[PDB]
Amino acid sequence: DQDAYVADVDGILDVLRAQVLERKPDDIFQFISKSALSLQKDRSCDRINCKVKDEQKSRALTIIVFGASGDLAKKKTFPALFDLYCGGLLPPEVNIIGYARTKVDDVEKWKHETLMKYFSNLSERGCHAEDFLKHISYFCGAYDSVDDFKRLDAVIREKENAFKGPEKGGNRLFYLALPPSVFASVCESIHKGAMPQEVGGWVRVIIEKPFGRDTKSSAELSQALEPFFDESQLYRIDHYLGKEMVQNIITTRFANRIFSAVWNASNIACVQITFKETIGTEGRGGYFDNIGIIRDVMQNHLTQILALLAMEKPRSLDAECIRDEKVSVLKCIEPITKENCVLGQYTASADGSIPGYLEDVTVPEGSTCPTFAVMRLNINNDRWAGVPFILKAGKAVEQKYVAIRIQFRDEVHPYGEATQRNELVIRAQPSEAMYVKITTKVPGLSGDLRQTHQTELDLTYHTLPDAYESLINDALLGNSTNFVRKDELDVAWRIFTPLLHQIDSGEIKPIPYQAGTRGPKEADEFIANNGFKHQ
Amino acid sequence: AYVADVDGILDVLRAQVLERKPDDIFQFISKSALSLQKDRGAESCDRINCKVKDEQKSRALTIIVFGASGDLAKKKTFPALFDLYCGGLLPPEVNIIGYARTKVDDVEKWKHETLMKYFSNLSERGCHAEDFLKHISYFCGAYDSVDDFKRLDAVIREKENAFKGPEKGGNRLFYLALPPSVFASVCESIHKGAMPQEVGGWVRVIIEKPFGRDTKSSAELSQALEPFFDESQLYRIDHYLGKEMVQNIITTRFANRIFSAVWNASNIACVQITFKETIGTEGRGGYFDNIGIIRDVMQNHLTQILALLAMEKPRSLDAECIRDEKVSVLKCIEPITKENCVLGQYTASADGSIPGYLEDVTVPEGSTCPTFAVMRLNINNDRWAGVPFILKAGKAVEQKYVAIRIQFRDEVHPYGEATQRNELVIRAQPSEAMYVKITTKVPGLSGDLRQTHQTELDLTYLPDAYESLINDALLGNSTNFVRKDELDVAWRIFTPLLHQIDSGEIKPIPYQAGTRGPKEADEFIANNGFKHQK
Ligand SMILES: NC(=O)C1=CN([C@@H]2O[C@H](COP(=O)(O)OP(=O)(O)OC[C@H]3O[C@@H](n4cnc5c(N)ncnc54)[C@H](OP(=O)(O)O)[C@@H]3O)[C@@H](O)[C@H]2O)C=CC1
Ligand SMILES: O=P(O)(O)OC[C@H]1O[C@@H](O)[C@H](O)[C@@H](O)[C@@H]1O
Repeated sequence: DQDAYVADVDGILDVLRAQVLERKPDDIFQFISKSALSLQKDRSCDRINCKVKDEQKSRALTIIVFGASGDLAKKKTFPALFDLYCGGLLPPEVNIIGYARTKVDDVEKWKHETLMKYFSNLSERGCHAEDFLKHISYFCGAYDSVDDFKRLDAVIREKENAFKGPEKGGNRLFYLALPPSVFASVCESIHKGAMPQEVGGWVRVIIEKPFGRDTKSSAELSQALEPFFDESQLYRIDHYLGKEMVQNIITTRFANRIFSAVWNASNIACVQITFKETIGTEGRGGYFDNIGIIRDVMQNHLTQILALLAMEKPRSLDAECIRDEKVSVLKCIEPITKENCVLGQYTASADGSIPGYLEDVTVPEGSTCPTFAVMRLNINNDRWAGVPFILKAGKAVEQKYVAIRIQFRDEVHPYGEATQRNELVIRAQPSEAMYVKITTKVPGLSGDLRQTHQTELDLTYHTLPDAYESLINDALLGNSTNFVRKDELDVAWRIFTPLLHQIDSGEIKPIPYQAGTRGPKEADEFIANNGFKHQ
Repeated sequence: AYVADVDGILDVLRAQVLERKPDDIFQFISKSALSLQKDRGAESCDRINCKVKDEQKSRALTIIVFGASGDLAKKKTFPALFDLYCGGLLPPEVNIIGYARTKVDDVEKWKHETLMKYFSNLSERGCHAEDFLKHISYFCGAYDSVDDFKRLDAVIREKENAFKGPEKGGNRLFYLALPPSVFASVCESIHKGAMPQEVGGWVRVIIEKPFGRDTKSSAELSQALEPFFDESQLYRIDHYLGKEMVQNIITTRFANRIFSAVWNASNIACVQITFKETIGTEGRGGYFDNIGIIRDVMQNHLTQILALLAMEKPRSLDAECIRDEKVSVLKCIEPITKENCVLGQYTASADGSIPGYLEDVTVPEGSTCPTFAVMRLNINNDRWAGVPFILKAGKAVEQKYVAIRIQFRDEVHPYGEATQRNELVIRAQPSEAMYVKITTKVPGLSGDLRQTHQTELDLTYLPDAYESLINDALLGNSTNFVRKDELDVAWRIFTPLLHQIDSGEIKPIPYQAGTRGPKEADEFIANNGFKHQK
């Protein structure tokens, strides 16, 4: 026959084909030619050794991703899982199963084209993807069928008992890449049929960002999940808590005495946390019309950043005392009122390239949901009294940008106008950076030592995986330091719910602004009145 | 032979990598390379940059450099004046004349080979070198002859009378590039014969160190010059006060609340001011033997840096406000004791390349003179109580650099052994640099959270400092000149220790050249609040 050689030839054609779809229009005639030509010298080769702890290899692990046909598992969950295999963090005998109600004609065509198509670029690393796909299986069934979960458990129990390790049984990790409405039925089916083998093994369930839309809707949803799983088993991922630069916030603050001495109201004059984004709704205005920018990236993302910035020192580095301070600081904030808020809704841009938010057909006529929102929070405690906290977010803005911008009070004496406010910036995207801006005397001889200029002490990028998989590694370790807790969720909703009821009741209206600008100019007038000085 | 030039440029890149920023070396070599191109742009000697104030040109100006044939005026003073002319800072009609006892033949030949030979190595680029020499002149005479000053006054009066401006009279700046013992006679000759013309002008007198060798001998010297000139007219230069990084110490502290909030004993755990030099005495041992390193670079240079670091905030940037705070902070310092000192004296290197300090022919055998000295100072005020202040200076050591190294108190509880002390480093030589060291999470592993690594926040942004001090004296900005009350109080801090080392109560510890110093000195640094480690 022609043994073994077939696997190498098939391992080429699937690699280009995923790039052909991502390359998209136009004609693919040249795309096949030079990409394989680039691989000739790209062709590692040593199998990556397991960096995983010896304790994790003691007994079997199973990873079940519900909604494998869903948009999140395709573009994010599974591609993140492949990234962990390249790092060796997965045990060698790991078993992955994709669960979805959709019928699948043939799994082998499906994994080669529906899942690997979103994989991270594989010109230097594509050969390892073929070995990775052997671990993946697929399981068709309903999310509410206790019978199918009794059928799925029989499949997991075989590989759990086939494991080659001193310990027996199996740990299980479920990833609910599902709409929130489906979450309750799945955990019921897991509790009635998918619980770990009695001989041993733990269970943990990851759930996705949407937790209702107000303080009451989120509270009952967690109440629905209480009977089936406790807080230690639930892992409410936030997209940003796994980010490198924001995990540094707990270290940049407390590990350094210089920052801790000035992290108080006596020195800090203003704090702002912006989430700027140049994209519009991208034709999915109805998917965003029911949300709004406040609950999309402000109640969840910027609030988690504000919690890490304003939290009191944890008693230890244990995950819960860190999260305990994250909740205690959020309880000092009185709920936002409409006087402290400014909304915006992007219109057709002067370029003519971006249709206005109302120009999209999916958006209901007369919509007042905000595409832009700047607001001030007020922390009532001895550390942060009187200090503005300006949260800002918006789509279709002048530039893609998310960063912190603390601004310390300047001491006008002696220098007066020769000096200005110090500020510490912590940027996460487009690129990670941190720097402190200060005034220093100019090198030229000048005179009176008054010829000064602003100067920054840039961190010099002292030294990969996206936060979606970095949190996946934390759930595999059981750390849970970077996952939202339910008490942390209820207080974050309480800050915004009274304001969210007012915008839903029409008491305030968005301010129009055409796309590609900074936003409504009233928002800049609002930021100027809340402690933001600038050069 | 055509290929030889290329090899040298790459070697200077090697030194910067080990010196600082020893992380992600790939990108570091790139940015350091482009900066070297601007180190000399080979700018054409076309226009002259006349940035000097027009009001400085309003009246005739004259500069008198006594000892013009002397070693200091030959290699530094006159070359510095040429750089100020290349910078355009001198008035177009400026007159400078040299004073020395020796008679000279063919004076135009003398400056062309004895003085221009030591001009800055920009002379290949300095097209107007001989044009600058036309302002120079020579004068032979005694330093104590009031008659020679009365004829020197007639020469200056002629050049002052040739000035072409509405203002009358002439301004006069005397540079005493002379041993200090001559200073009492020169100022007496200036007073009785060389004072500025009555119609207008001003007089200013630059004097060089040593400013005595003890508190009383310094007070005798200042009182000897007291009748002839006031403090506003006297300018006691210190070589370091003109350097950019130390002038920035006042700006780094009080212009920024961040440093201002932590510049106190609540946050500062230790302070170190180090002066290291690979160079040995190198055959000139006799002149250093009666001085010693304590009064060579510590009582003057390092003490001036310590005053700028610990001084209370001036009420204003006026020059007198800064010196006033410099004296009050020094008054809180109790004089150094013999227990707070460890002396050293370098010997022949293990390779034998640099001869030992006693191998030099000039040094008397058995000398107790120190080539090395580490000391602790104790400031006693609400801001600096209990914080060690470690001064250090030494010749023929492992490395040539001078830097400040603050160490902030470690925050133990949040991370335990995962973190360490913060540091703020301010180096001036070999190259200017400032950076603050901090602990940050190391990117990579999602868990642990105790995994951290030290990192620096480097600052990111030619008239040499000797020229800047002369320009400060011409402009009347006395901010960078030690005052009389500032000087004698600095002597009182050191003299009781200086009387002990002269009396032999402590003697230098031998140490081989090219090492950090005596091993006893390092444990003394560890025993007085220093604790930086990997
Ligand atoms: N995806 C993205 O780009 C982003 C995601 N998010 C948020 O993360 C969350 C991820 O949700 P996501 O998976 O992307 O949304 P999807 O709507 O794409 O997923 C729906 C999945 O659940 C199944 N499902 C639900 N109800 C039914 C039903 N009656 N009948 C059959 N199938 C049903 C679907 O079919 P089947 O069961 O057959 O598989 C499908 O697989 C979202 O809430 C989103 O707000 C945030 C930022 C970006
Ligand atoms: O919120 P966004 O637009 O998805 O950006 C998230 C990503 O932004 C990138 O800059 C980071 O490298 C990733 O760690 C991060 O996941």
